Amino acid sequence: NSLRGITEKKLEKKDGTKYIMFGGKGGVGKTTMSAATGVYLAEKGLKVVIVSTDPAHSLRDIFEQEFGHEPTKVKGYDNLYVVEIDPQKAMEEYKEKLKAQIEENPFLGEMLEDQLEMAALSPGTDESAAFDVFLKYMDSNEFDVVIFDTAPTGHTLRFLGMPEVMDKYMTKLIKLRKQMSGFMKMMKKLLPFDYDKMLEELEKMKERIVRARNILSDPERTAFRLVVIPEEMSILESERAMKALQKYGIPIDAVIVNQLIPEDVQCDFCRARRELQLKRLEMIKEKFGDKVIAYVPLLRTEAKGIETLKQIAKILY
Amino acid sequence: NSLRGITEKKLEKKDGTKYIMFGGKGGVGKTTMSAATGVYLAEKGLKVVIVSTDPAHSLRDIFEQEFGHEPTKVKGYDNLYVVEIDPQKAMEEYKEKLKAQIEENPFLGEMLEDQLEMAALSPGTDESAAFDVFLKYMDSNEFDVVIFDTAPTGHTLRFLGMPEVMDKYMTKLIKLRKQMSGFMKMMKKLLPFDYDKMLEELEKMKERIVRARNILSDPERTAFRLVVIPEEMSILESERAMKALQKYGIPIDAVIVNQLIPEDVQCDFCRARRELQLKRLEMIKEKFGDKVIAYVPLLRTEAKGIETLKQIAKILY
Amino acid sequence: TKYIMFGGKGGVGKTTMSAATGVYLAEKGLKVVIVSTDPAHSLRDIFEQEFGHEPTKVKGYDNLYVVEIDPQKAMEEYKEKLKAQIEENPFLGEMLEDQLEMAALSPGTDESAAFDVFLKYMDSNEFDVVIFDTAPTGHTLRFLGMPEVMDKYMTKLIKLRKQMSGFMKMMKKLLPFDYDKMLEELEKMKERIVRARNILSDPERTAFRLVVIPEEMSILESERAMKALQKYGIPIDAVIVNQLIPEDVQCDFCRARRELQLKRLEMIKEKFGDKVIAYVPLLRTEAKGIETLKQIAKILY
Amino acid sequence: TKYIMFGGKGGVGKTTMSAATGVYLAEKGLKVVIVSTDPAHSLRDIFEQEFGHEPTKVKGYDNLYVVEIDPQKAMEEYKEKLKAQIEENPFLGEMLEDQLEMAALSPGTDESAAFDVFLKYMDSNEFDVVIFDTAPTGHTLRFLGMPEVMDKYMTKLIKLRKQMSGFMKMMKKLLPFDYDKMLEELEKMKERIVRARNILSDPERTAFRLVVIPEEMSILESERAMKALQKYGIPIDAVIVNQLIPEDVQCDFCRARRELQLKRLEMIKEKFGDKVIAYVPLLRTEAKGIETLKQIAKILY
Ligand SMILES: Nc1ncnc2c1ncn2[C@@H]1O[C@H](COP(=O)(O)OP(=O)(O)O)[C@@H](O)[C@H]1O
Ligand SMILES: Nc1ncnc2c1ncn2[C@@H]1O[C@H](COP(=O)(O)OP(=O)(O)O)[C@@H](O)[C@H]1O
Ligand SMILES: Nc1ncnc2c1ncn2[C@@H]1O[C@H](COP(=O)(O)OP(=O)(O)O)[C@@H](O)[C@H]1O
Ligand SMILES: Nc1ncnc2c1ncn2[C@@H]1O[C@H](COP(=O)(O)OP(=O)(O)O)[C@@H](O)[C@H]1O
Ligand SMILES: [Mg+2]
Ligand SMILES: [Mg+2]
Ligand SMILES: [Mg+2]
Ligand SMILES: [Mg+2]
Ligand SMILES: [Zn+2]
Ligand SMILES: [Zn+2]
Repeated sequence: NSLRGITEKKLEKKDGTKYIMFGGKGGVGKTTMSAATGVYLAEKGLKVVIVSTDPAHSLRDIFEQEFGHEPTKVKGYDNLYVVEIDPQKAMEEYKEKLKAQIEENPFLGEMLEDQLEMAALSPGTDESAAFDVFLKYMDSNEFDVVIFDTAPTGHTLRFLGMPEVMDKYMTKLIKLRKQMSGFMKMMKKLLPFDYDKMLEELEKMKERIVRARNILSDPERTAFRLVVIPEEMSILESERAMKALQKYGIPIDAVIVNQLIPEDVQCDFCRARRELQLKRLEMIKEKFGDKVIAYVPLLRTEAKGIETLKQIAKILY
Repeated sequence: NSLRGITEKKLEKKDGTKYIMFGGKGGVGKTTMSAATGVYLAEKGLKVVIVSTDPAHSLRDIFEQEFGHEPTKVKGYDNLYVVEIDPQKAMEEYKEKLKAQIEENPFLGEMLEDQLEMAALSPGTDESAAFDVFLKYMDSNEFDVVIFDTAPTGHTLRFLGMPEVMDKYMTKLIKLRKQMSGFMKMMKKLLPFDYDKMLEELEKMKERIVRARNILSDPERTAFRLVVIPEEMSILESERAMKALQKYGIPIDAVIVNQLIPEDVQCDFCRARRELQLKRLEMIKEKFGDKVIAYVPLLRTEAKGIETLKQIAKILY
Repeated sequence: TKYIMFGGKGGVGKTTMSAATGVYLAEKGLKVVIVSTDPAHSLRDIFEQEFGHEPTKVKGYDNLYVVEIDPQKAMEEYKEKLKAQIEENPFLGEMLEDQLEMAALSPGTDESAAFDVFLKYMDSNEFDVVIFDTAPTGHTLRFLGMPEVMDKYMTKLIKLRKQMSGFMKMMKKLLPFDYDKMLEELEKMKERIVRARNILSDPERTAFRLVVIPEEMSILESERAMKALQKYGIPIDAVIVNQLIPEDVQCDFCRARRELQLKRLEMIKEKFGDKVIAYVPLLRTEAKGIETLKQIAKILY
Repeated sequence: TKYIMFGGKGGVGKTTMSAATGVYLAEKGLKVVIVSTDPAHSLRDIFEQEFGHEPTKVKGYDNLYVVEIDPQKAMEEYKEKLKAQIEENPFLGEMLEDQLEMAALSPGTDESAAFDVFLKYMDSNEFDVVIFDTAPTGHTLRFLGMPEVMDKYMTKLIKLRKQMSGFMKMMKKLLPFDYDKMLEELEKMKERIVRARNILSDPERTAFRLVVIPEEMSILESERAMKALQKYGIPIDAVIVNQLIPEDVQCDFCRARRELQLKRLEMIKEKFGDKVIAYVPLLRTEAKGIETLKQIAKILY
């Protein structure tokens, strides 16, 4: 319940799309918290999207409904949407589209299609298509609140520090073009017989990233939430990640301790395990104590159905 | 204990480096199983490396010792090594090295350094440096067994399907060079006054990936292990991943069910939870039944110290 | 602006006829320029006055100008500016300068700078009449047939850009992270050459004059050249027979030579008979001074 | 292989002297070629026989060959091959062909193809003596000063490649996933031009001959050209005064003209006096037939 108030406060200011994003180690339940917050926010009439760059398609399993690239309404909710990212499917569509253009020339076309196939099969495309859709929804509106289940770290978010580098490189390209512009004219006269485009795209990207950065670094719009478990791994990790997000100047309004073993436990096993969870809980209330901390228990049931989802919802709110 | 025999069998054939790689959902304990298998294999005199593309640096937390990029001996073991990947640190080193070269020219150098800064800050570099080191150790020897804690999926391993695409594109480039080679000569005569390199690098990469693919698709060298939990998420996920690895023709010798609640449990909580874990266990013995299945319990202690590590070791062996 | 241009074999006196026509047109108040792509700088010898690249008034004439082309000088002149502008990168400036020197020393630059100034004055006004002493042939003027080739190649580049434009964006989103310029320059050149071609193919604006000698070489040559100029659709209003031995001659030598010149004159009045033929004699004096120039002027007019 | 090359103003008879020297050298058993970059195809008119690009025997001489340069033809010839080879991509072939036509029509191709065949025969053997009727000047021959510029630019490219080589690999590992060729061609050209320059600057191999007329134009011109050739360190073994009016002349016309020719002859024996001067008269007949050719031959030898 401890989180509700903070959320409510976040919603009002800076009218427009509000962003919420959960982060934490693998497991640890951030996809879970995302789905739950989506359901809760969708309970009040609100138009909320949950975007997921998960290739494992976790939201498919949690919701039990398949989701395409385009936003899909979920579970009879008129107002709740989820965006699943498949770079491969997209890629097939782009291939159809390209093939359509290349009819006049097969050789040019088979070549370009090959280059694309290689591009898609390259190691960067997951994270970079993730990037593309992220920017698409940072620039977007028509969604009252956006929940990123893309799992952020300072290291995944390192692209936020680019615009300055882009500035330096751009001024370099401008100096260069000024030096060159004279020479190429004399070559164009003595022996007759791209930059503006590179600068266009560079500047465009610079502005997109700068906007996104300004939105993310601003509360009243974006809320970063850490989710953790009472175990040293997730605690230390999320601490470091918190420090990197700090380096990007990002607000973290809340930490969520998850899968807590309930206070009623009897057999020695869960006795020991909960002793440990209490030690780690003191560790958490030490390191993360300056932040709002929420607690969710370890459910008797596995957390799957919308019922368990609404349950967790009320547990956080 | 059920896994030991299979491992032993894997070690003997195809003398050279033997590869073992664990995969599964976030959490689920694959870094854990990796560390444990590393310890176990290091117990018999064997030279074993555990490489981790984890930016969260899990092995630092589990072992409690810091690891650099170059292989580092761990915990008094003369024979046990772990490789942690930091792309950023590397990047700083590359920057020092570049700056050293650019002294004659600052403008060229500041530009190139800018391009690199942008490269490193780009969304692909984590996964692609992961790729680079992966290939480095596929091509490598002097390590008796290599354990990849890089978390593989069919989708991360999609780069294995490239060599054919590279073949098509290469033959395209050859046809092209044959068509061009005539023309450029007449231009070189009528109006006086890269390919071999592109083909060199393309072919080189093609052979590296082909070698790696052939090694990974071959038992007696590489063993892919899935680790799962008695929960629908990890089960379905690891099933799909198993199918993609199947598409790349990869052997999966073993599935490891982890964090099992021990058979002695009393209070109703763990009663319900273990009932569920049994249902999911039947689900597992159904889907994954054609594979060797190993069981590890949920430890009273959090799994951190080398003692818990050796414990889990004997539990699997 | 009216354009007059003389052509013919080496020697044969087209630089001479150019100078003379310049003087004659400058006699009536008219502003006339004689541009010369001669690296030989023949106009320097004929006029006796030195001429720079920029149009220079000649021989006390307020209205008569001539332009001499030196490519080397222009190159070197630009180099200084280049130095001033690219200080950093310092290495780049030296490379670019090297490319420039390599360019200037290349075999194309004479003819192509000739081309550049030609187009400069085809596009120009403020000169009532322009006289080109650049020596035209159909082969020198072959650049006039370009604009159609430029069209084909341009449409090729457009089809190409339309084919590429889709691919590049998709590549960009899959892997984040010149044509318009090439087409700009190509189209600009196409329009300059089309304009020039249209002016040159049009009388009331441009007059092409052939100059010849009563010898088979120049006759046959200028005939072929006439046929190429024909292929570009160019008017040739006049043929000028030059260095004719005057009708008063006595010793057997010039008797024989003038007999030959008469045979070749019938050859000329045969081949070139369909156009105006003018006759200039072989002057007792070498043709140098402005006096001989005005003399030849009145001889043609 | 020995090289002989004539130079001088338009007219002035260097094509003539070339043909004559060719005949004379072909009289003694010798294998001699006369190559001509004349688009005017003067040798076609002088010899009366047509000549293709490949060396053609002339006038029943087993040993006398001449090479006429037509660039257009060569281009067109290659186009067919290009078509046969690039079928797919079909679009590419049309673009490349367009670039080819655009190249051939460009103002540089005459002089630069002249250059190409020049280097072809400088590198060549199997011809005992080669006579270049391409009309040399220091300005035409300015390409000889390149190899040093090529050196500077090459070392620039090497420093550059060393600076880049480190960066590119690191970029490659950070983001997976021409010079040697440029240096190959640059160095090759540098060696060809250096060889040619060394041969041309060396007597016992190459003889540069200037031809002039007793008129201030050709005299001053060929003097300056002589000074440029001097700047490239070239031997000029002989000056040939041509079209001299014979000493038997009577009527006042040729009296005056030959007076002038004598003044200019003293000018020549002044400026060019330090080198061998040869004299050829103005022939009663136009110089065309092989008979007049052999005549001039004996006149020079
Ligand atoms: N409060 C909870 N009670 C019980 N199980 C939970 C709870 N929160 C999360 N889980 C379980 O933890 C597992 C990992 O959570 P998930 O959000 O899918 O991982 P990730 O955060 O890495 O995407 C899921 O199988 C989920 O069912
Ligand atoms: N047998 C086990 N008993 C108790 N805890 C375990 C066991 N195996 C794994 N864990 C815990 O599960 C968490 C996730 O495991 P880890 O391997 O770090 O995740 P990943 O596989 O995603 O790298 C770790 O904190 C680890 O301590
Ligand atoms: N009508 C003429 N009478 C006498 N000499 C002439 C006459 N026309 C030209 N010449 C001479 O012929 C030579 C070459 O003429 P020029 O016009 O310089 O050649 P080009 O036309 O090739 O430039 C000059 O020395 C000039 O003095
Ligand atoms: N010695 C000579 N006697 C008579 N006519 C000559 C003599 N030398 C050259 N000519 C004539 O002068 C004209 C031009 O000479 P040519 O050699 O063709 O010029 P270029 O040397 O510029 O090619 C030709 O028509 C030729 O007949
Ligand atoms: Mg998730
Ligand atoms: Mg891990
Ligand atoms: Mg002239
Ligand atoms: Mg000639
Ligand atoms: Zn219990
Ligand atoms: Zn007489």
